[PDB]
Amino acid sequence: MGTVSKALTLLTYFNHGRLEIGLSDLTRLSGMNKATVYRLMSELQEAGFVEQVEGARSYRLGPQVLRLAALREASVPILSASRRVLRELSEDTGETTHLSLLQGEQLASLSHAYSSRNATKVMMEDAEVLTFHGTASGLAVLAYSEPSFVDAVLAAPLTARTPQTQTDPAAIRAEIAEVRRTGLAQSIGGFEAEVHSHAVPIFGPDRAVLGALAVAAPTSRMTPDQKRTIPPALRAAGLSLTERIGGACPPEFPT
Amino acid sequence: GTVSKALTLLTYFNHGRLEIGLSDLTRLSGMNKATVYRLMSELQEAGFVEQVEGARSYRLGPQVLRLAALREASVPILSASRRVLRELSEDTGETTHLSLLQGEQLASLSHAYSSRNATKVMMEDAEVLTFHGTASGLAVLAYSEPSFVDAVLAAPLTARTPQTQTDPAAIRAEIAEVRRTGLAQSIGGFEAEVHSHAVPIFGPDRAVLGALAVAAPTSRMTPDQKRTIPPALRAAGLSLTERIGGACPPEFPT
Repeated sequence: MGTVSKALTLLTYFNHGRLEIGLSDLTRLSGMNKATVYRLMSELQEAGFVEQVEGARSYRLGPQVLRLAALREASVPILSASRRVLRELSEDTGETTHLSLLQGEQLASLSHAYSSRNATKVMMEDAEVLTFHGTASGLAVLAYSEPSFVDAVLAAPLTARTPQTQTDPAAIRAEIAEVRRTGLAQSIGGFEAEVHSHAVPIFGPDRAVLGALAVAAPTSRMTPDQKRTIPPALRAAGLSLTERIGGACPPEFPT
Repeated sequence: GTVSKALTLLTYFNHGRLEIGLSDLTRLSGMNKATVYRLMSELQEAGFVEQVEGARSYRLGPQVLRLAALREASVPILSASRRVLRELSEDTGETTHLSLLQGEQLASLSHAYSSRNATKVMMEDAEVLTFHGTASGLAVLAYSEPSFVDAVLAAPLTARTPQTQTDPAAIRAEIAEVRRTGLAQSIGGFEAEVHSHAVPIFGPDRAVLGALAVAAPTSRMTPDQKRTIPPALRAAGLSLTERIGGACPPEFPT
């Protein structure tokens, strides 16, 4: 509760829905005196963290965070941040976990972890391309993608990798709506037969969907206890990863 | 101030120093170990710094990423540069980069590579450019306040390469030529055998906020490239300035 902590708390009130805040609104949101808020915001301004907007005593974020964000990206890339998340989730669920990222117009699994617990596991290879309609990861990404991107993906004929793969675009749109609503996607043998997957979307600093964090398990191990333990563990790990990359969830995502 | 002191500690991080120990940070800042430790723990609690996985060293925290995204939602300069950089690199066949004023320093924060040649000028984002040794630096000084130019030129100028111009009178002469033509050129002042062209980028208040540049090897600076790079770069620079709601001052030729 020191002066450095107080100043940095003021920055937390800025979000994509509130990019400019006036001195009076900052005073009301923070609970601090106007003079305290003014003094602290002046100190943040001299450091280039905040700046006064031309019209009235309003503040917006400053340009000196840009250099620091570039160094943070260099220090911890998304796949480096995923290593601990994937390791911990694999240990908690006893199943294979993987992070897939949007690489242009496709979704590619780029990092994974195996659990120590079971000898029979869902095996992966990095740079494996996942379908948008046949994987939980793909459905999680599609559900938070632009309507035009979803339209493009569903206009193109949908390949049936397995006899269980969803080929009906109306059925995929129905599933998308359920994932949008609950913030979690499930898929049983749409990419690989006898694999039950759970996935949550990963959002970047700009609130756009980056990819998905998933738990791949054999159908034979999808017990009532696992069906109820995997979703809270995966949701928590997804939010933890989003935090390690400075991501922000869109309003349409339930928390 | 304690806020300003804490944020000065973050300035010691650069692409060559992404991890710093408490002792090295004490050495670099000039503050007592206990002061550095208290300030860094306050930054750590806020997510601005964090302890490096295995080591007992410090690195930058994820909070700066969240704040840069909000800054970019307010002033979409690096997001707008992506398309401009890509197109200019394709047109010139050379590496293009946008550098922005980060307080008192000029940092390269976005770049693009051309697919044309296998050999190119390679970069890293957050690289600090000299005001006297780069075309980008000269473009920014030429449209900076006389007091800022005076400060930069009063401090002795380091020679990064044997070609770096270290005479302040010669730099002032070059600044005047950039102010007159709206474009800066520098041959091997930052990196040997690199010929770069740069134009200033302006904000809504008509103050320079950085520079857009084309970095090429000297061996590829042909008469045709010497003719083609300046019109293409000037156009790309104007395009970027207007996208961020910027305006050129009267002293800038169009």
